[PDB]
Amino acid sequence: SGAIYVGNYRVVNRHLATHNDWANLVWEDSSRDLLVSSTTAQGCDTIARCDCQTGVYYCSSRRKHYPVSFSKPSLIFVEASEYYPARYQSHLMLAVGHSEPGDCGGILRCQHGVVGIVSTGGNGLVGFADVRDLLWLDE
Ligand SMILES: CSc1ncncc1CC(=O)N1CCC[C@H](C(N)=O)C1
Ligand SMILES: [Zn+2]
Repeated sequence: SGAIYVGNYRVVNRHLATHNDWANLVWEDSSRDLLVSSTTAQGCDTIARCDCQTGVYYCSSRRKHYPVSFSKPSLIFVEASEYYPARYQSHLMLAVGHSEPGDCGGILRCQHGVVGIVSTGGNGLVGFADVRDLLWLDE
């Protein structure tokens, strides 16, 4: 679990969005596993606007942060799960690192701010949904 809180927006994994997220929907994209909802309180986070390919992510299944080298955002095949059919997920970045079900929502940060959130994983890989192209989160 986990979310990004920026300005009057909350960014979550679309597959983990609550009834309240859907009732306050701003934008969602099943191909990216992202959903953004509106909030009344001002957020705590800032978003990176960069091309970093290294950073640090929070891994809730280890209660620890780990450094990662990750690929540029791209279209990646993701196997069927209870949440989605087998499909290509867009704007996804892969890295070698631990992840297990329950870790989605962990934040990836570089020196510039928030890069994205954990969205996929398996067998020593971890995949992050990029948010750096969503320029409207800042205004
Ligand atoms: C950190 S998630 C994880 N980690 C390790 N092993 C399995 C997983 C589970 C996983 O990859 N998915 C299930 C939930 C929907 C995800 C999606 N974005 O389509 C795909
Ligand atoms: Zn950066």
